[PDB]
Amino acid sequence: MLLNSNELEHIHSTNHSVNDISIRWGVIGAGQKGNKEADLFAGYKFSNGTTCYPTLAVNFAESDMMHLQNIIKEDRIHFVVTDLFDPETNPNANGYLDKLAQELGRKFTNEEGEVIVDQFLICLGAGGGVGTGWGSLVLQLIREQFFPCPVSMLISLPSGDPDEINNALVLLSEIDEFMREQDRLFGNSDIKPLANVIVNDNTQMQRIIESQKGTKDLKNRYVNWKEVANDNVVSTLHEINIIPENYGSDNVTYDPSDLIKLLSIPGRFLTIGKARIAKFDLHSLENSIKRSLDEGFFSAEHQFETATMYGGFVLRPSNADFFKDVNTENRIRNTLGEYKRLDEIAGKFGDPIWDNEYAVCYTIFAGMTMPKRYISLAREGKELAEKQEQLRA
Ligand SMILES: Nc1nc2c(ncn2[C@@H]2O[C@H](COP(=O)(O)OP(=O)(O)OP(O)(O)=S)[C@@H](O)[C@H]2O)c(=O)[nH]1
Repeated sequence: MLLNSNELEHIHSTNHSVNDISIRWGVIGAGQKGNKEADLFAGYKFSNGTTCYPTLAVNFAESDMMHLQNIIKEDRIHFVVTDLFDPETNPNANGYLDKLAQELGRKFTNEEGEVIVDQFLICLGAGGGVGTGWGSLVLQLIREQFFPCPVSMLISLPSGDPDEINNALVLLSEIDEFMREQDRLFGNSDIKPLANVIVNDNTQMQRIIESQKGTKDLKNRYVNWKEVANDNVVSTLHEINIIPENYGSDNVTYDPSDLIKLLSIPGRFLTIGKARIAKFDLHSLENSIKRSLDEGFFSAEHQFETATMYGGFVLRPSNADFFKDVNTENRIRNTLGEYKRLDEIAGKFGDPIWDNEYAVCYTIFAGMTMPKRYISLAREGKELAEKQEQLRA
């Protein structure tokens, strides 16, 4: 099975009853980046050997997905992107539609036509052609009530390319508009057709990866940082899914129902901060949580102040005085409070226990408005395009 992180290693190593998750994701990747992500999700298995998430990958040609390793060929669906399905500016548009519907219907339904997932997790890299194109397509499909369940979009943001930036800003703007209409029409407590959008910033993940690993001068120079980024992003998502359902606490227990609400009710931008805490002291704890939020894999200058829900849990060792001290609890609370006053929004923070000697703090903020990365990207995009036009001879 896939053991994408030290935490997944420790879990399946000390827990042989990991046979269910909090929410049954139906994973669908689109474009190279998306496919790579979905291929990792397809690699996860329960203690009993069965597969965790049914997944499909999408792209234009068979060639694009030739190197997938966990998604069998049958599930590798092949067919700008918006034109094809557009019942007009592309003949037999319904053809592609019916095919998408059939493939989705055959992979996410049992024998009697019943959906076997709770929510669709669509992964894609913004900035590319098929990627952003699919993202934009997903929005129109949701507006057309295409999906039988809510959809969660996991999106990476580009950099270094003005053309990719512009494509990503167009999508984000379309996402934000969709969210505005959905937020006005649905009650703050109803399940939303667009559950959430989780953004990843390539520039941010690259810096994190290239700063670490290389305490000398040999950065290996051959390791694709993106592969490392994908592992970190996907294992975090998988981990937050299995923890609530497989781990409990003797104090504040976080349940799958809490996770489900957090992921489906807010309906806007959501982020995650995973902080491993081996050093059991207040300053190290605060510092690790803050780094995970402001300089972690899911950081994108989020508008934490606009969050409407939060959640999370510190998976801590049994019989560890540090994580049974009021000063610790107060530090965690006080630390999250610097991002968004918890007393003002729904949500809870649990402290599940696992059979290991270090703790991991998973902090989640949901229902936020446009990540400010939209702004820094629009600025960087303008600069690149300028130095581009400039210098030119
Ligand atoms: N985080 C992450 N980003 C990736 C990965 N592969 C590509 N990217 C980034 O994602 C963006 C789009 O990637 P890609 O998936 O190639 O787009 P696409 O539309 O599917 O490809 P095309 O149609 O332009 S060739 C680019 O900005 C690229 O730098 C990956 O495995 N992880």
